[PDB]
Amino acid sequence: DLKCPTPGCDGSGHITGNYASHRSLSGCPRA
DNA sequence: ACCGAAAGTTCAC
DNA sequence: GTGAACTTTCGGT
Repeated sequence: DLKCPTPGCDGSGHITGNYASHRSLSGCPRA
């Protein structure tokens, strides 16, 4: 999507640290 | 069984 | 090569 489906998730970050910014449920920093 | 979240390659610059 | 990006797999309900 154009942004993570998670309301509280901004998308600028990651859990493991494989991305700096994303727009999916691929390791949402703030889920 | 279904679903939210964690997870690394990939096309584009 | 680096940079922003997603569906898959796993855990949870």
